Amino acid sequence: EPYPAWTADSQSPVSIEQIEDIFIDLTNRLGFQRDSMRNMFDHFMVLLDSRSSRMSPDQALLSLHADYIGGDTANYKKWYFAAQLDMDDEIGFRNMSLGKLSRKARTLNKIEGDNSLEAADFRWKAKMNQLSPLERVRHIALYLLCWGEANQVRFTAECLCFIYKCALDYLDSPLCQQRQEPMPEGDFLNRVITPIYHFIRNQVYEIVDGRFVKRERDHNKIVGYDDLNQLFWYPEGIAKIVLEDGTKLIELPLEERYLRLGDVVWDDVFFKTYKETRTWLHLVTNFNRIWVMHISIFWMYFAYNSPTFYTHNYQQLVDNQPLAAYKWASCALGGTVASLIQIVATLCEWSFVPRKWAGAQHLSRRFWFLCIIFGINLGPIIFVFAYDKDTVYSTAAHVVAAVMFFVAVATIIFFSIMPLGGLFTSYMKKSTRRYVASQTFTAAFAPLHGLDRWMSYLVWVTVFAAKYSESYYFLVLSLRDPIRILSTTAMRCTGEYWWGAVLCKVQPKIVLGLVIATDFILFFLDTYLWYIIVNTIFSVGKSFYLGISILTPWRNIFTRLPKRIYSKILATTDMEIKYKPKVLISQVWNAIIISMYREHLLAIDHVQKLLYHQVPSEIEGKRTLRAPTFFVSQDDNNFETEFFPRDSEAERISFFAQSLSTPIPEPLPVDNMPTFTVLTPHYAERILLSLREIIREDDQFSRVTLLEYLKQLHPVEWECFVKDTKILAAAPEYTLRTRIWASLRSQTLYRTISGFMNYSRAIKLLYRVENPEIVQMFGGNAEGLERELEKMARRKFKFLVSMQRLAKFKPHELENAEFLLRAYPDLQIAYLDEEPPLTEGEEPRIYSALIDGHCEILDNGRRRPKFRVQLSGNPILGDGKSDNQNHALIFYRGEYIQLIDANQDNYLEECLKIRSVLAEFEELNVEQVNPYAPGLRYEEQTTNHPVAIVGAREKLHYGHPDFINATFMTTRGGVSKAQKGLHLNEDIYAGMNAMLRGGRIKHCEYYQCGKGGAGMGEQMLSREYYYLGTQLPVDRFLTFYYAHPGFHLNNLFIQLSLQMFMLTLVNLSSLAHESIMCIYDRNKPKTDVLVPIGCYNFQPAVDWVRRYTLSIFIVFWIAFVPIVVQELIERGLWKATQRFIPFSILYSRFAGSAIYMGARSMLMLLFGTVAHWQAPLLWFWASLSSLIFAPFVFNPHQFAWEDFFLDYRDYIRWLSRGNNQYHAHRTNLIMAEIIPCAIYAAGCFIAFTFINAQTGVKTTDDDRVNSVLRIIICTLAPIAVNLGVLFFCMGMSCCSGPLFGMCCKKTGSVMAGIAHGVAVIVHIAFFIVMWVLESFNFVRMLIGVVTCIQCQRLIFHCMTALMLTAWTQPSRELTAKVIELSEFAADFVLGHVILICQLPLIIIPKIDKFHSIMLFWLKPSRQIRPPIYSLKQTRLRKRMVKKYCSLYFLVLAIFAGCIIGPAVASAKIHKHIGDSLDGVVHNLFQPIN
Repeated sequence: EPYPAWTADSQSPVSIEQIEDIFIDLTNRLGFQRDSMRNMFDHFMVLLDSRSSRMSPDQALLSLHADYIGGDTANYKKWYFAAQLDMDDEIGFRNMSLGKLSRKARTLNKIEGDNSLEAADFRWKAKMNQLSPLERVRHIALYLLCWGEANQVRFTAECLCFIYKCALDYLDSPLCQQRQEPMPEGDFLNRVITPIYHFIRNQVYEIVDGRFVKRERDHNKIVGYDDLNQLFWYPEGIAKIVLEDGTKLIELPLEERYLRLGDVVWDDVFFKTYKETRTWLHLVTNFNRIWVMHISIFWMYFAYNSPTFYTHNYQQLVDNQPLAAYKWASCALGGTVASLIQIVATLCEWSFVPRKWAGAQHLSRRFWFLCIIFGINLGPIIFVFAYDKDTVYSTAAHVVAAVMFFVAVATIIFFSIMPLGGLFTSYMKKSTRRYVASQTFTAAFAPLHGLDRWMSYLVWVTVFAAKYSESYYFLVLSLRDPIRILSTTAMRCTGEYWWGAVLCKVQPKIVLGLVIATDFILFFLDTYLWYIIVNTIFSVGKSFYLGISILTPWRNIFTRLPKRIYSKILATTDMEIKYKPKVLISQVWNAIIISMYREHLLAIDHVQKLLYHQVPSEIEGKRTLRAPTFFVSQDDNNFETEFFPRDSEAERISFFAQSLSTPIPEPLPVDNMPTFTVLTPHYAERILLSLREIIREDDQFSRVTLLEYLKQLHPVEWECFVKDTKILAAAPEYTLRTRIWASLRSQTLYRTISGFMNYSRAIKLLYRVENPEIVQMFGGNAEGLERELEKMARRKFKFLVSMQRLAKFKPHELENAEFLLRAYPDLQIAYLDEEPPLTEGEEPRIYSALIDGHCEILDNGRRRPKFRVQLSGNPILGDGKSDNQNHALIFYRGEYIQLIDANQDNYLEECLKIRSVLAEFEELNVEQVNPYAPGLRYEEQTTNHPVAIVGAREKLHYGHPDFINATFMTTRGGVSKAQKGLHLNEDIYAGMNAMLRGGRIKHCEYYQCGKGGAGMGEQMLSREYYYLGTQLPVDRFLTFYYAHPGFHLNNLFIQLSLQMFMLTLVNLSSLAHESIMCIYDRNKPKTDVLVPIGCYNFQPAVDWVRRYTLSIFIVFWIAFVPIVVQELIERGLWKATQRFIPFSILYSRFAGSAIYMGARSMLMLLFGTVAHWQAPLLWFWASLSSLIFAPFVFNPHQFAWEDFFLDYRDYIRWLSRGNNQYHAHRTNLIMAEIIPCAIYAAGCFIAFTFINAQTGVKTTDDDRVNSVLRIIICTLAPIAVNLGVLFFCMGMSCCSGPLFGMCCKKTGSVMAGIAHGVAVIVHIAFFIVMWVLESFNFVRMLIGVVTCIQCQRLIFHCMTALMLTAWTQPSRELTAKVIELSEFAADFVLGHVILICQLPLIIIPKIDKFHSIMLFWLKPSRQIRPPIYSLKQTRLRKRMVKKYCSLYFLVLAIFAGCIIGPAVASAKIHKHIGDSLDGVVHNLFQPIN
């Protein structure tokens, strides 16, 4: 009998014949497809069989009905309440105030409470209780039949619920029960499903010239897979269903809408329900709690510790004191800024969502309430700070100031704790929606019970307390001193004579905002650092207090393995005692050891040593089975050192033994364990290899060849294989054996199948060991004991493999698949199939078939499919894997599914704990109660939030799935989301959608699965992030944010910090160099004089530079140590130090992406170093150098003279080639690249202007500089001079006369070379011109060239932006050519500078190449892969490399002369230059005296 748990017992309420008749009757009445009815019947029977094993047959049907249709876990009940009784707001109110109602927990009367949902719940429970088993079977069968035929609307669960409700209503009508004509076969599929699929396909594709091609449109106008659900969520969207006549569907009676449903046009119904076109609006709206806290507290601190801002008439020695009202008003202004942040967030949210779909009447009220809060927070402070008190006042300023300060603190706390979506929902209560999103689906979070709630509270309170205290202390003091010093003093300079000397006066005030901004960024970094530290210490403390100490030697664990293994893996307490506890353990351990040795993973001396040593195995069984030297240890722990090593991945097994130490739930008898299935996709992967791959060498001369890899680098593996394979012997049998063995060591599907087919072996072993009756019942009949065990193995385990294509696979991969089916008969394969059309030219019909290793061979050599279900069309509209799993999901069995990849592997060691793993779903050892009892209420229910995902952990509140609840997840839509443009991850989206609807995610600890930035950052902005962010409570929101997006924001903040610091350093060093400074000490009272008269006291700014360097260094260290710790293994770092051309592509990629900023950073750092020396700049030097030169030390094959010269030749040729090659997102990138360049150039220009103000010297008027036009000349004239030569060449080529090129045989190459050469020459010439334009100073030249570079970059970006947004084409050509030649000059200079920097290194290793050997050693520490040289003719190569080396030295000499000549020219020239020049351009050269 196929299902013994239901038909053997006579206590079943119904028999198989009634169920079969019900299925047949439903198929006849509703016109279902005949081939799917049998599949669904088998599915339902397997469901009942699996569920009834641990329960009575009467309870299984009730539990299934509760889980599928009428229970409180079901989705149909949620949809019915939310979309037909209109009680979403009541559910929302119940969810938020569950503590108050639960605190009291430890038929004309129903009309009075009709509006309340408690009466509705009571009525529903009574109606469900009144049923009988036949109607329960009828409901479940109808739902399953409806589900198993819809193919792609299975992704939308609420459409399926609506269809099911309409079908049931029609079926119960007394009109279907009087008809005599059965409906034609396949009517449901076509008439109901096909138009929705047509809508979905036509939304994305388009038919042209007989095929289908994709459309060119933005995502903001397409509708797919979510707008359908959202329309079906609310009762106001169902009223939009329109018939073809213009009427509406809901006007018809309830028992007639199953035909006009097929007559519905879906074009005028669905619409877009969530528009996403931005990046910072989403960020601002989603996380408006972090910024409220941070900005508000920073403003409070900074406004309290800056008394000089509101001080009137400050004096350096008098130090007049203000009143306290001003400080209090400042803090209340901080409260006001928090309120303003909230208003901005709600405006962005209004921009977020569509116009008038269930979320329009809530945001205006919130806007008005926030406006009122802003007004009451702002008004009285405006009064106080507008100073009705300063003239005359009664003693009321202090009290009003204190009142407003406390009101501000209250506002900060309130707006920083409460969620945005649920602020003022307890005040409307009257007519319209009080929420923006559906509270039944989008916001249903499982409450946290027990000690975890308090642990999370404590962790977050500790983090925030420590952060606030430390940041206050440090930043407040270290900025309290510079703030006063820098805001007190002002300079005395001459300046420039087109607008005066205002910039020189206000420079020290300019140097303050940069410091403040840098401190802001440091605030953010500090909070992240404190989070990491506190979480780590809490985790280590919890691990310490758990009660398991790591100081015990593992030999005590090894000798305690017997009792624990017997208790946890083998013995179930409910069996009667028949054997001593010392035999079953021996059996299982010998089985696992011999299975380990079956793969030849160990030597011959250790296999017998590790065994239980049963030499007299066939006498009595007690005199033998004595413990070996491994299970029992000697008196000393580390006493065995002869054969106790078990190296070569035989120990690390020992992981299993270690994992046995953690607590493990009690097991269950094999007869009671539920059935499950294993699912895996396969598209174009590889199966067992052929002879060509296993007999052919690689392209290189024995370098990184897999064949030689497995032949040589198997020191014991290959020897063990050969010593046992050469005793077994065209040779077809030896041919196949080599194919099998070679496949098991490489990446193949056969390896995965062999690894995962251990479940049946483990189950058979457990079944034989556990039950001792059958073995003695047979008593010698091997056939019976193998047949019964095989039947038991087949009952409780299924394997499914999804092959997308098999009709067009391969002439030989088909034979491979046939061999696969022959090797393992139980394996099942699902594939797509096509049947030729029987009508005029139309789209081919598509099917779906399943075959196994038990169908006979057909006429054409194929196999007879068991089930063939017709699909509505081509299923693959996405990425494959998602749709590949979707089209084969209907062939699964059991209660649980395990999702695996195509390259995983499993060991028999980890397949003995499947029952323990499956027990983590908290449904195995649970007593059952009637779910429709009239007594209990919703609050007093323990089954409300089922666990959906259980993934073995090798988290972040959202883990990747390993095991999945089939019943929970398939009823809510798919096992993996399907969308090419929105849902790219099958692991995170599924977890967040499971959490949103009310499921629980767990993580195992004794199970290990077999496994080895911005691009997703901009795509992560979605609707799921919005729903999670605007609705979660504070602790859950914090723990979610600081894991997934907190990391990506922390990575971004550091770069902005570095750029701000570089600008600040440039301005500060200019200020300090230009002006004299003052003597300073440590304990000087503030009231005495400064010993040089007229000095400026500026040391605290330099001390600030020191402090910032220290802070950024420690932040980087704490953020970068874990990667090194993870990466460096080296046998545990020697037990943790005994317990305490290649140039071309890398240059392109890395040089661009990093050096294009590193070069400017290094230039600015060099100027700051050479203008005013400081100590921590030495540490700042060693970072950019490494970040630029890292690829050139990670790359071998760059350490030989001949190799270097060949690389140089390739460098020149590829330089030409790469210059040629490099020669809805446009405007946004244009803006985001234009603005920061303008700000950066403005800062550089201000610094450059100040350094020329010649402060500190006393002169008359008309004695200033005029650099404001020298900068413009030096940045603009090179553009014109580069345009001139290109214009000459282009004009000659456009003339294109009979003579074009007087001396050159070819014109294009020579003219391109001439233009490039003159461009680079004139650029270096104008750099020297800028040097000589001043009085031969170095630092002024440096700042001038930096400013010129920044200005040129800005104008290039602006010109490209203006050009991108019939002379239009030639103008674009000219502009592109100009940009190309500028970038060519820059890249030429950068590459040659890198080459000069590399020059001193090559002479060092010489022929000895000791450095090369060191590089080889370090590479071998990572990965060793070397080849052998080949000797051929070398005369031409030698000549070529000699000539190119001469060219390289010539270029070096030219560079050295160009950089050296100005030095001696300065050393010999006289002081006066351009004294005769006069007028508005007066002293263009810098006046030196």
